[PDB]
Amino acid sequence: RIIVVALYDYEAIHHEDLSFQKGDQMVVLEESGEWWKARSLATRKEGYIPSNYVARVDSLETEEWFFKGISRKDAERQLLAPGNMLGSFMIRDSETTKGSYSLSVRDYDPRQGDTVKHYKIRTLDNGGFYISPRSTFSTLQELVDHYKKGNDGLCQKLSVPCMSSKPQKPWEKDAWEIPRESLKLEKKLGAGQFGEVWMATYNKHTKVAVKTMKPGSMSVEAFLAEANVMKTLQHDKLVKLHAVVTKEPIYIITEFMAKGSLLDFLKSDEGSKQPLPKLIDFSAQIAEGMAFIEQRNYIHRDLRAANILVSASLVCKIADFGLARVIFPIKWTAPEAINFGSFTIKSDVWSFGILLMEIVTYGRIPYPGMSNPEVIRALERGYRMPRPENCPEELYNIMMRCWKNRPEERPTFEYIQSVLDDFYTATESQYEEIP
Ligand SMILES: COc1cc(-c2nn(C(C)C)c3ncnc(N)c23)ccc1NC(=O)OC(C)(C)C
Ligand SMILES: [Ca+2]
Ligand SMILES: [Ca+2]
Ligand SMILES: [Cl-]
Repeated sequence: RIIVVALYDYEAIHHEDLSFQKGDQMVVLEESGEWWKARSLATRKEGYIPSNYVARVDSLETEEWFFKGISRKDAERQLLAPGNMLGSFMIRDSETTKGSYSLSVRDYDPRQGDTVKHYKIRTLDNGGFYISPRSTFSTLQELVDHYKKGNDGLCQKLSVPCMSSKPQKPWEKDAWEIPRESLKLEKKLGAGQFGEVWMATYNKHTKVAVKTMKPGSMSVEAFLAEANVMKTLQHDKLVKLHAVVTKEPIYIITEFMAKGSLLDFLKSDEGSKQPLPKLIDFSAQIAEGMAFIEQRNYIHRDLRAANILVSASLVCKIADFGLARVIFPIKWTAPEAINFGSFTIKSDVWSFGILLMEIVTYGRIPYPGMSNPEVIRALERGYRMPRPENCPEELYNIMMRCWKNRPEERPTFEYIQSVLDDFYTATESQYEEIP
């Protein structure tokens, strides 16, 4: 008899899902992925619930100060986000010491500004926890309560648990292929050589984005084969692919990203006010996405600012990945790909380097004043874009390393992500050691 508890409020919008408040306890009848079958102890109704809205009773995830599956860098992004303050803290699973927990706290110093510091919580052998050997606790709550009443060697006294947001509600069960009737395409956002992008609505309840592919040479059968591969590339830094309409003209359904393209965003009022370490954080998120793609042995083929999407909370997401294998931007293209049509993860690295320049120049066109063929002649001479005023010297070396003539001499996304994530932090300073 498994009993779980709700971490957030949820309001049913489908036929057989259940509504509940945060705190409600439910009996698990069937575990089966994103949707579970349960019975609400408050209403006695049987139905479906999102598995990621609940957790077993009195387990760690029930606690407000606990955060599951958060990397050290995710913790720092989450803590430095609005609504938090000094002593804002979180306990989370260790990224480097698997099976163990780490503590992250919001801090300040005038030389650097607001920061996040990290402490490793060492699990005892008796079953206790400590950051400092001088001080040991029986429960993580005991740990928390203590450092909440005084610094006792930390950088800050613990104030309030980090801000959390409700996760995305999962897509309807077994609704991969959908009939056009489910969609109301309410506003066109973009139109191009190959189709349009629309802000839409799925069954009156969910906001989505729809990509309408004009019936090109694109084999229906061959597209959908690749779409089923794309469906398996689920990562927080790639746009969420929800569904598909199977008859020409083919429709593609993704999550809606409120702030549209990174290119348009950088060129807006709010974009123009982003400081440089924010621009660098964007870069790092994108590198994270590409490292995942690299990991899975995949190729993007069209990396640039216009194919990156921005969420309302400024999370960056890679879009249009691999879509070009199925179906201009030579200024983003590596020579081996231009001359010989050779497309690799290495040629993407070249593209990422150009995107970096796009980002740091707030969206400015690459090789300005130059035409495409002018640009081609220049490269084969050894020309490279110069360093703009605001770009730091070490950021520039990364771009330059991205623009090596020989593909093999280009670094990996794994390495790039790692550099960019800790651009302002020395390796020795990642964690804190307290006596
Ligand atoms: C609905 O599908 C998309 C929508 C957008 C998109 N563009 N815009 C603006 C810039 C026109 C958006 N605004 C908000 N949300 C979006 N998903 C988009 C981008 C890309 C796609 N498609 C897409 O990336 O295709 C894959 C996932 C199969 C590789
Ligand atoms: Ca490896
Ligand atoms: Ca250290
Ligand atoms: Cl019961």
